Amino acid sequence: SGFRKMAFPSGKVEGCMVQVTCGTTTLNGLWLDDVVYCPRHVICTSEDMLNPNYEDLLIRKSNHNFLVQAGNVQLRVIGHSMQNCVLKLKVDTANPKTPKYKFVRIQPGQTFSVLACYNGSPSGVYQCAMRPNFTIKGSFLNGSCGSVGFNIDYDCVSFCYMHHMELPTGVHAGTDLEGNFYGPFVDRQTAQAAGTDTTITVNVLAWLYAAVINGDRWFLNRFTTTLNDFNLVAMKYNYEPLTQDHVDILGPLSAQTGIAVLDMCASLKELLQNGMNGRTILGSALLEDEFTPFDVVRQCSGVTF
Amino acid sequence: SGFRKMAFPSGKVEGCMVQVTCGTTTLNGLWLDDVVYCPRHVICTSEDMLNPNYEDLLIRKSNHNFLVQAGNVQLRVIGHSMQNCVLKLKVDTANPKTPKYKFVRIQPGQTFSVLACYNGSPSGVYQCAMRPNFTIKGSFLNGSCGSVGFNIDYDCVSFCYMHHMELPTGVHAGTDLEGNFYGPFVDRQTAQAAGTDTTITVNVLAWLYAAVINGDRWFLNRFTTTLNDFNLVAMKYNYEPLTQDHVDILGPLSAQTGIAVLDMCASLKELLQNGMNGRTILGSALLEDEFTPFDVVRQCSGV
Ligand SMILES: *[C@@](O)(CO)[C@H](C[C@@H]1CCNC1=O)NC(=O)[C@H](CC(C)C)NC(=O)c1cc2c(OC)cccc2[nH]1
Ligand SMILES: *[C@@](O)(CO)[C@H](C[C@@H]1CCNC1=O)NC(=O)[C@H](CC(C)C)NC(=O)c1cc2c(OC)cccc2[nH]1
Repeated sequence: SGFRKMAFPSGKVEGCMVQVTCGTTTLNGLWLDDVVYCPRHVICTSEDMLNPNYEDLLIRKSNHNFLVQAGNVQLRVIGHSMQNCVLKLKVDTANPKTPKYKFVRIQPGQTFSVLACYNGSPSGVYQCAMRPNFTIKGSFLNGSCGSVGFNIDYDCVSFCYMHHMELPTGVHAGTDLEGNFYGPFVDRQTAQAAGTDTTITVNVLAWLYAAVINGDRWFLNRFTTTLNDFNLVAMKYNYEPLTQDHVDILGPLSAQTGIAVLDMCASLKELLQNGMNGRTILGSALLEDEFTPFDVVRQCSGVTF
Repeated sequence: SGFRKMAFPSGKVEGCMVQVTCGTTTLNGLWLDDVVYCPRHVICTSEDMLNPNYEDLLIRKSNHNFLVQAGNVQLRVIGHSMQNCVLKLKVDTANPKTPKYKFVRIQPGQTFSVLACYNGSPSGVYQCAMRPNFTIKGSFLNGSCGSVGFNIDYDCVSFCYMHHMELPTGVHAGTDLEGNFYGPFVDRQTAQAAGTDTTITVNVLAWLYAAVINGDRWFLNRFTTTLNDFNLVAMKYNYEPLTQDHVDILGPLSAQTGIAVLDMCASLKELLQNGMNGRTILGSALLEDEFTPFDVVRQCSGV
């Protein structure tokens, strides 16, 4: 028993982290097969990052201008190309520790493990959830760019995040492994503000299913609702609307408890309108929204990779 | 910026996790050099676990009674010994992934990373704290025994915990790598209660400093308190006493924020007496006590 924020075992990703340096600018890169992926602003000087023209700045660079190191061992760069905001550097060595992997673009509310790295050395791992405003409430210091977020199913690692930016509010923004930013942010040295955030409804519902599984079910009422009616009410409380995919991924938890998805939506709707009334759920008076239905099943069922 | 429950990278430990089976009892083992460490109750049947005379059950076991599997390869046990509640299985093959390691016993209030495993396969990693009553609030299911907790310094893994049991209240208990339990627990199949838990005061203060470093200051106040007057109120709320060593350890966080430790103590006193209302600190509605001063320093230095 017990419910904690659980990250994936990071060994498969640790063996792929390297350091990329251009001049004095250094950050982290991801070494898969014979290609190293990293943020493209590594080619920028400190003054360049204010208003960079990555097309013009990359024209002046050659393969021999890139320092890629696995620890202290240099990997000779034999080719370079740019894809959106990520740099792809071909190296002369195929990473023997390359795991079965895939590049995926996650949705808001989806969670992933972040392997915080500095100078190509992994330092920590923790769970993050993509907020509806396309930010993540992470923990990043100087030199953390290049750090990746990932999910692991069976023996396959699904990379979904590469770190780029810290907003003035202390939250963080990045791209997928194809260089496309999550949200409307750009890789420039400017103060960028994110939209107003909302609560991840599908994850709150998953957290309620988790409580029911553990015998905590006072909040179950005899009401039901339509998906459209619930979505309209939920937005009034700064809650995200549910998609068809959200209803589907809640299927297993619904079948395990015998509580239909729309019935639990009606239960959640009551909690939003009348409040919690001095009671708690799973020991907390706050509704938790950073546990996905998979996170609840994976933790309540001990799945392995 | 930002502050999160952060664990060490588990790669160095993943390369040491194996599966140990004896009869129909299966759990996790830790493979270091040519030795496999696992909880000794693996030699017990379901009926043996009720009242096990481990010295008796062990002498009746043979090397071939232990099935050790490392991935898809079976390791041959060429020797077996017992150190307290930890079984030591000597194998004929040395683990090539064995990192630089040490076995240490953690103190209450200290944190460590847990690599939860099932059937010898790593499943998840998270950070725990050794509660003053020598329990931990983890996430363990059936088959989690054998899972270890650890810290990493440079390239050295310091193993400090191996999981054994879950109390009726939902918290968990285990031993160090020498087989000695943390707390007054025994590896028998009985419902066991822990001592009254207290709050790790030095950790709460460090976490309040992390909140100030990240822009949370609503709980601060202009008042100050003496160390003894703070401890009087703290003990009243089942908080652990704050020593001068704790005050010294919080020094770096005090210098970075410019808030004296005894000033933060006055803030915590007000929080304990008045509560938090509906407000939150670092997204939490409760006072967090599982972050050590060094945990805060590592994440908020230079911010
Ligand atoms: C990477 O390590 C850079 O390689 C670094 C990561 C942040 C540093 C501190 N914590 C982090 O997560 N990223 C940056 O410094 C980026 C560089 C961009 C992508 C070119 N810049 C920011 O994150 C940034 C710039 C500014 C700013 O300007 C002016 C004003 C306010 C906030 C801000 N954040
Ligand atoms: C191991 O996986 C067993 O190898 C298991 C880990 C717990 C299982 C559930 N969640 C866990 O962390 N440990 C146990 O099952 C141990 C067995 C040995 C002999 C210590 N037992 C318990 O944890 C346990 C037994 C009892 C009990 O009896 C009667 C009554 C109430 C609680 C309880 N916990």
